[PDB]
Amino acid sequence: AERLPYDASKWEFPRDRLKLGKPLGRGGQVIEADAFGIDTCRTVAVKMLKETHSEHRALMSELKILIHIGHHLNVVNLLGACTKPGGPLMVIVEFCKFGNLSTYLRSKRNEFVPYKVAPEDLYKDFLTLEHLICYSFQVAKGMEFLASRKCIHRDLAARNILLSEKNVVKICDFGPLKWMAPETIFDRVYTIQSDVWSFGVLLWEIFSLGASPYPGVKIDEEFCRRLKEGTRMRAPDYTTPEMYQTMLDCWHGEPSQRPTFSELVEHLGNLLQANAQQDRHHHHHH
Ligand SMILES: CC1(C)CNc2cc(NC(=O)c3cccnc3NCc3ccncc3)ccc21
Repeated sequence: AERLPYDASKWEFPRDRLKLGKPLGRGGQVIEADAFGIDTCRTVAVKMLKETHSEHRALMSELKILIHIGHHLNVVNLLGACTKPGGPLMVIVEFCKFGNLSTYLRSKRNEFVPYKVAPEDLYKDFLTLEHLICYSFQVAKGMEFLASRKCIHRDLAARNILLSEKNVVKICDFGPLKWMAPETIFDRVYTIQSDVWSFGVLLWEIFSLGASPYPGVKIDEEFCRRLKEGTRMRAPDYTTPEMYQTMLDCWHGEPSQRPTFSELVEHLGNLLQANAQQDRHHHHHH
């Protein structure tokens, strides 16, 4: 990463081939944009610094980390960068027009059935348990990929998951105590296992169809103490019993007792296969 030089021949993109559009977030800022000849004209998301040496290294590190990590279907894809003199540092990635998963699920609350049967058009475009388990499975394969390369996300949450074309989700980072593991809060310790705690919170978000975690709770000292003491969220409204138990496994007090992402990939894959088998029967009988 920060040790591996930046290969300009491969990634460098001309600033004048970029037409900056509207903001997607502001914190540096992330804006939508049209890129000509990046891969003729295509939509992309750009992260650029304001017109600070520290903030500069941060964006440059994100860039180097992205090149290093490489490609995976469930991780937003890097397309290029503007790093040479003449203008601001810019990191360009594929644009996901559908936005973050939380806001998307929140918009489908009146379009959900656990599964479909004929006539299926009654549920055209509805979300189902298959979709929810599939989103979870994809994020897990995405994190397994990152974990295999020793990468730690730090802010894994629904707002950082993006929806793509055919129900494909991608892990991103626009760059939140409610998603933080106890040891992260009390010890400022970040590890792959603290990302597992977060995944657990993401699962809750998914099976509550975009609700904000810990509903009706002030995030004060008591919240933190209870978390440390073993208090957990109750099951969301659209969860199956297995999925809620998986959340609980991710919220184990001892980081070493939580499952790994490889185990979650395998486990979620099975819950998906079971759900599918159940569905074929439901469909065949009704
Ligand atoms: C998790 C990790 C591998 C480490 N850091 C990081 C950063 C990103 N970067 C972005 O997600 C990003 C970069 C530049 C511009 N926008 C970004 N994300 C916001 C976005 C992405 C796609 N569509 C709309 C908004 C992606 C993945 C990772």
